[PDB]
Amino acid sequence: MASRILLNNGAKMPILGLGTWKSPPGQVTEAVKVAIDVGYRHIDCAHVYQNENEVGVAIQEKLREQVVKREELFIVSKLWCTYHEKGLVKGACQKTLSDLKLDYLDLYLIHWPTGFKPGKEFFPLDESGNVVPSDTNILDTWAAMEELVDEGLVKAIGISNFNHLQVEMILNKPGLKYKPAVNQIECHPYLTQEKLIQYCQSKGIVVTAYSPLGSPDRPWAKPEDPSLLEDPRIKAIAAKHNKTTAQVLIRFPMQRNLVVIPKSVTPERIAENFKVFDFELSSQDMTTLLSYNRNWRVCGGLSCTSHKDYPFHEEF
Ligand SMILES: NC(=O)c1ccc[n+]([C@@H]2O[C@H](COP(=O)([O-])OP(=O)(O)OC[C@H]3O[C@@H](n4cnc5c(N)ncnc54)[C@H](OP(=O)(O)O)[C@@H]3O)[C@@H](O)[C@H]2O)c1
Ligand SMILES: O=C(O)COc1cc(F)ccc1C(=O)NCc1cccc(C(=O)O)c1
Repeated sequence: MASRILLNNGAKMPILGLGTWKSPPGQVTEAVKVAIDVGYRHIDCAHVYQNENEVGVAIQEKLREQVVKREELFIVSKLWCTYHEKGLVKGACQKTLSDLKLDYLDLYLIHWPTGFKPGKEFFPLDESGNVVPSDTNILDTWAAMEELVDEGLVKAIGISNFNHLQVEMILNKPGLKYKPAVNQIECHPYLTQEKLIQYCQSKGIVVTAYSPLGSPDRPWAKPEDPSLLEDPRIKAIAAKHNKTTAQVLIRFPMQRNLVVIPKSVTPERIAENFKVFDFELSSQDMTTLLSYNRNWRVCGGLSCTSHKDYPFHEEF
């Protein structure tokens, strides 16, 4: 299978990337160095993850060592919710660029459709515990993202955790200058996303699947939650193909024309997770994996359910 997918800005994006949410700052530099050494060319980042400086150390070393050229890397970051105001977007992007040791991003995403009050706190709260929203809507934030393209800071812009009506709002924006290149959403066999994926693909928007392994290290995991990596039905498909369960979970979105961004800081797993271009799931395997959908979300945003732009009230 081909290693890159063509975006609607004319650039090619590697279909496998390394995730970095929860990667400890003291381990992520080595993780990214290992990833680049074993073939990864796409790193998924975000300011809210609090480790972009350390990710950047790895990128810069591998560029200095000439393991890769900058044009061969595809670096993604995301605008956090407290920076949706038009006057804050450029500085937020520039802080990410500074931290990552880059003079452009390949892709910059609106991390969530919900804007929050600016300030030091990433989740500003009222005295009763509700997140304090911003009054800047998604269309004005989108225009600010378009400016970043026109200033050379980013090669592509996109969105993340946008439902289909929110994607449609961007596509129908008066005076839209650049369509979103990507919508990055949670997707795995327990949250298969058929409706939202087909909508985005039908509009030429590439979908990136996050938490493809079910995020076993998510900080809010409960024992009662379903576990993809331990699901005997998925293990059986992996055994049949002589691959690991993680390798099946990574190959699955690839065969749906998605980009996928598994996270690891474990060198052996970083290498394992990349060895997914040497086998094929059958159509029956794919339909079987799709059948496991239960609309289960790692990232449910349960604390933002009253925000006017909360994405997960709508069916898709
Ligand atoms: N846009 C958004 O709102 C958003 C939200 C969530 C995630 N994301 C992005 O998507 C990335 C991936 O999602 P995620 O971090 O939630 O979780 P994930 O990639 O589904 O799972 C990561 C977990 O799986 C473990 N793991 C990795 N490879 C493994 C393997 N081969 N065998 C067994 N365990 C393995 C990792 O352990 P070790 O690290 O200890 O090896 C870690 O605990 C994030 O890091 C972030 O970049 C974006
Ligand atoms: O967001 C990610 O990439 C991974 O999760 C996180 C990572 C962090 F470093 C810090 C917080 C989160 C988090 O709570 N996300 C969920 C979230 C965030 C903002 C709004 C909504 C909403 O439902 O509107 C939902």
